[PDB]
Amino acid sequence: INWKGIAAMAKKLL
Repeated sequence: INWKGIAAMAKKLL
């Protein structure tokens, strides 16, 4: 539920 902590976090960060 968050395209900024998933499409940018786990996707880029994690």
